[PDB]
Amino acid sequence: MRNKNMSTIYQTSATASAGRNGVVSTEDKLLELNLSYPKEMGGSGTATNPEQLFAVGYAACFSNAILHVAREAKVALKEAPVTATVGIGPNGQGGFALSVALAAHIALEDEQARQLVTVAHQVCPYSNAVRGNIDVQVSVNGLAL
Amino acid sequence: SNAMRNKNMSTIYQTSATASAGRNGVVSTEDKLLELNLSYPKEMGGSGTATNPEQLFAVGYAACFSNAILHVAREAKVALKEAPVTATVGIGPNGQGGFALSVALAAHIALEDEQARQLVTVAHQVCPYSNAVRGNIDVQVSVNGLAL
Repeated sequence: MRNKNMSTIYQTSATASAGRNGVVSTEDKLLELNLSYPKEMGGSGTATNPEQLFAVGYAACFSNAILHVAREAKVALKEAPVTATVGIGPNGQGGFALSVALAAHIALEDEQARQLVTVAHQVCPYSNAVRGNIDVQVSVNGLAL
Repeated sequence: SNAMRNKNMSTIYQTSATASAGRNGVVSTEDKLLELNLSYPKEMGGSGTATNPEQLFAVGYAACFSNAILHVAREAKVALKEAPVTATVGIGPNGQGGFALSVALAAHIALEDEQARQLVTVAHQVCPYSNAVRGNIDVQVSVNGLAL
């Protein structure tokens, strides 16, 4: 099954107590941030927020996954720029939902690029986490997957 | 998974970020509110000098879930001054050639027993990160040391 972490290779942890409006940090204090509401949600937009954090994390994870598959395919790829776009809105059941698009730009003939990025979307742990909940809109060199 | 409980019916807020990861990677939001360097952790072949997506997920989920608890408490007019949440995020191989995350959310709150179970249970239904991972990650939620 694509969901079971069968053996933990790396573990981290973080604590927050003021939700979207205060501090959050990894317990080892390696990553420490102030959070605030964006202007769109009535805030100052003076700091980051969980949607941005998810965008940054997923872009990074997906980029890493593409570079991983490239390595395994012995395809020299210097960079794998990924732009992640994350939205939030109400789900109509009283909760909230995320929407995600991922746009990868890769220096390979398009069918080869599609093959790499398609495999990467299978192996990426953020993709595995959200599969079936978020229909992630993935494109490669401007073409929809 | 439940696609309907994760339908964004009207976007309140949208944001973008672009990563050129690997090592030594960088990632930035389009508005520059967040600019970070990236590293693989030492446990996964890297230098662990900068941040990584599991840290980013831990921070995001801890904050989102703390907020969800505060949100429901407010709706319930249950006085909470704060809602401490520790999110623990692990990564390892799945059986199929990819990787999967494990998540635990430990709330440490001034409310107890079945009232607390009820409140944090609602929070876990409302929280957008919880809706995003439902069924895929068996998120291990606890309140004051006790399973949800």
